Parts: sequence; structure tokens; C-alpha cells
Amino acid sequence: MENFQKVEKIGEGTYGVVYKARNKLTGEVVALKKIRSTAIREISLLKELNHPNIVKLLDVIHTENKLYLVFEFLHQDLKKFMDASALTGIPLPLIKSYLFQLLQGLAFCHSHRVLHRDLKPQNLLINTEGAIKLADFGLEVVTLWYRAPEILLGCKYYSTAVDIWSLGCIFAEMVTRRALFPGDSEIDQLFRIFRTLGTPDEVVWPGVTSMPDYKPSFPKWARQDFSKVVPPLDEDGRSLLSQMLHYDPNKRISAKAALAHPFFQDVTKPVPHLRL
Ligand SMILES: COCCNS(=O)(=O)c1ccc(Nc2nccc(-c3cnc(C)n3C(C)C)n2)cc1
Repeated sequence: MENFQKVEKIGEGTYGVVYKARNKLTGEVVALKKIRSTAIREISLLKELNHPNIVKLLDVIHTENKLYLVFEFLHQDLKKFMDASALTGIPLPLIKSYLFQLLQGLAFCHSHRVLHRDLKPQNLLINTEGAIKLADFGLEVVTLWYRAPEILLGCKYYSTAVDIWSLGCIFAEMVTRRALFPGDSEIDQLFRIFRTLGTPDEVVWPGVTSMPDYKPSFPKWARQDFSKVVPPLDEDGRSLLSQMLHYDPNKRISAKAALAHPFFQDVTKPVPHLRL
């Protein structure tokens, strides 16, 4: 750590505190994360998971029983960018570009059997070049808003499909400028999903009733059309979103397959208006 100079406290919570810092030698600006063995080997395997849409992990510093992660620095997260776009919302071309890039990023980690497990606007970082990247991979006050239903129902060995679900929720949020399922407890989260997509059963989700936390007493809500869930979204988008929000993790579209959906027929890479 003697090689770094803390510039300011970026973010906080969860895995630790994050600071913007400068390398006392090179002057290189980075994101320094102070984390609060197995972890070591797992984190190291991450330094190899390099992709343009994955915030690059520069170094892993383990000293005095303390773990420091040095990352490539990005100037803003999606949360802040959405809040700054609330008045007019993010332009479709830019929403589509971000989704396309994240799917590319996911298709890559998934191919390497790595899942993020906690995708959310706060850990999606953007630059002035129009790129968006996945941050805070890894392996209270944490948002459950983007949690996949299988996790909520107690699935112990959930798949990469959970990242697809989270991304679908983020997609809907960019389009409507409002969180899709803002649960404030695990059961509320589950019930918000149920009220919108319908209480899942053996028909739409084989085996769902045999899940750890599934209760036969769950209220039975009927599904709602996506025309009502994300109105402005054209048919291609609504079609893709519905496949990203499928209950059956085995039926949920994969990232790679998602990249082939017609919604991306006219995908481009616009530049956002960032006021750093
Ligand atoms: C409460 O205040 C929120 C402010 N959000 S922000 O001002 O738009 C903002 C968020 C993140 C960053 N920079 C950043 N770059 C690389 C990795 C990283 C990183 C590495 N590990 C983590 C957890 N992160 C971030 C997601 C914090 N954070 C710069 C500015």
C-alpha cells in the first residue's frame, strides 16, 4: 500500500471500502478496494478473467492479514448515470449498446464457469467512450432487487442463469427509469416477482414446488403482459426481456444466445453525455 495515495473514497459496503487512488510512482489512477486461503486462489483466478467489459483487476495485494484489490479506474456507475438521466431517460440506442456489451461480458465469464451472482446498477461502470463494464465479481444493506428467483427459493447450486435474470431487471429499469422488482425483504422480493410474472408452478417451472423455500401457501397471482411492464420497449426488446426473465433457469436465455436475438439487429455504440 506504500505505493498508493488515496485520492478520495469512491464507494463502500459489502466486500469493503473503495477509494480512488494514485500510484505514488507511476501516477497511474486506480480504484483501491480494501476487503474485510481459498479466497486468495479464487481472487487470483480472477486476474486472468480479462475482457473489455470486465473491470480489469490490476493487482492483488495481501499484507498483514489484509486484502487489497487494485482495479482499473472508471469514472461513474450506472446508478448515478440513471439518476442523472431520470428526466429524459437513457436513449434506446445507448440502452441497447450497454445491454449488448454486458451480455458479451457475461457470455465470457460464463464460458469460463464464472458467475457474478450480484449484478446491479451500482456495480456496472461506464466511461466517456461508451463502454460499460462489470465490476465487483468475486465469489445488512444489500439490494435484493436483482436477485434471481431460484436463489430466493433456496437453490443451493444455482447457475450462470442468475446473472441473466439480474441483467434483465437492469434492462427493464433503464427503459422505464424505475426498478422492476424493488423488494425490501426476501419474501417481498419474491412476491413482487410473483405479482408481475405470476406465481410460478410446475407448468412454467418443473420442480419449482420441490425447492427448499417454496411454500404451497404462496398466494397465487396471475401473470401480466410485458406491454404493461416496460411499455416504451418495442416488440424485439420485450421479447428478449421475457426470455431473460424466464422462471425456469434451464429455459432462461443464455448470454450467448441473447447476443443473437433480433433486438440487436441494429445495435450500435453511442457515446453518453457524462458530466465528470
Ligand atoms: C455511494 O457512492 C457511490 C458513488 N458511485 S460513482 O461516484 O458513480 C463511482 C463508482 C465507481 C467508481 N470507480 C471504480 N472503478 C473501478 C472499480 C470500482 C469498484 C471496485 N469495487 C467496487 C465495489 N467498485 C465500485 C462499484 C464502487 N470502482 C467511480 C465513481
